[PDB]
Amino acid sequence: NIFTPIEEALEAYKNGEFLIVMDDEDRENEGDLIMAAELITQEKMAFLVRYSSGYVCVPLSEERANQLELPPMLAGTAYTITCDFAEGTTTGISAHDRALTTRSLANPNSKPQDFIKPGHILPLRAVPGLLKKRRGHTEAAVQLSTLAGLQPAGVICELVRDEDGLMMRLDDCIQFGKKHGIKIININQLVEYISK
Amino acid sequence: NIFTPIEEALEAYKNGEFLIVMDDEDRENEGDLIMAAELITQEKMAFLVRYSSGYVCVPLSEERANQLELPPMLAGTAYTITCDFAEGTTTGISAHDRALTTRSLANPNSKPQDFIKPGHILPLRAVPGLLKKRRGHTEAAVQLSTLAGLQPAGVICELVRDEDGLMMRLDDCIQFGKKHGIKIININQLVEYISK
Repeated sequence: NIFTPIEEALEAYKNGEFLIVMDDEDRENEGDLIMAAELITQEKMAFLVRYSSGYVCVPLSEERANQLELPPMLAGTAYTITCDFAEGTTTGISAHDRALTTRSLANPNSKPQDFIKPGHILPLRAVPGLLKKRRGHTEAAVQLSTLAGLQPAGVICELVRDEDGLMMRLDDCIQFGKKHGIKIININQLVEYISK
Repeated sequence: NIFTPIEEALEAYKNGEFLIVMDDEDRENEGDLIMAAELITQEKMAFLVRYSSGYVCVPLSEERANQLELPPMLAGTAYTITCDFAEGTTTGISAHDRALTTRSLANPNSKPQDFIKPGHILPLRAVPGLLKKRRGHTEAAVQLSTLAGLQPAGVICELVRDEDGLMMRLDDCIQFGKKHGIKIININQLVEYISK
């Protein structure tokens, strides 16, 4: 009565909707908004920023980050050097620009030279094996995209309360989901699905 | 009747108030919130994140950044490797943690090993000579703190509209300033003060 069945959630994700993702069923878990990187529009990015910490990250597989030449920032942490898609952006931080950069990181035709580093988007490297190897939200994002038949790339950010800036716990996430019509799932629930 | 005189603005800044900073008087400029890094509280950081892009940066002098061992992210906005103050933080992204990290970057007693890298705060390296060398908002932040007799460190973020996520131009900044009782100034105005 709280979490959406994985198959229904994947269809929403495939259709470009956000999903509120918790670690498991615990009431104290803090929720993050996650959606397909290739489908995030200017409006959807504006929505993500409006209700989150604004530290917008783009989970990518290690293989993809390597192809785009996005090495770890230091030669859930595991950050790579930041970046902005060159053509089509100006300040890089605008909703339009961050959305464009995010979609570009997912686009198979994108090339390393297409990006400016540093930038305003924080790509994240998901470990091989995804959720079966590490139950991080980074792995969850790439796992969702993969299950949805999309490019192995997602975009995420922490939900925050407008009243005091505190991260949204389960109760507040449930409220947020009903108000905005966003389905909620948890990683434990997702791991069980992919495992059996 | 729009921009506050620099001396009055400095007193507000000195008292821990935010300042809305524009490049010059042009109505098309986008405004950023800037305040002293050492005075940013949990509440003020929550406020900053609530009305901004959330890509919160912490301008520091190149000399201070070197002392804290925060080298440029890559070897233009001079981003350093990101960081989180270790003791007292958990997720690093919370308003409490980001404010603590920001105050710590300003604290002259802080040491290189006190921070974890990468992190959730984006330090920026202000060029020597500040606004007399480069008119960036980074230099402006450090210049404001210096003129206020505070540590050469500031914290900034871009104001964004709640309706569509577009950055606030002058008109919206004036409305924002009056609604929250925040003074507005511009760089050209500041350079003139420090000159002559």
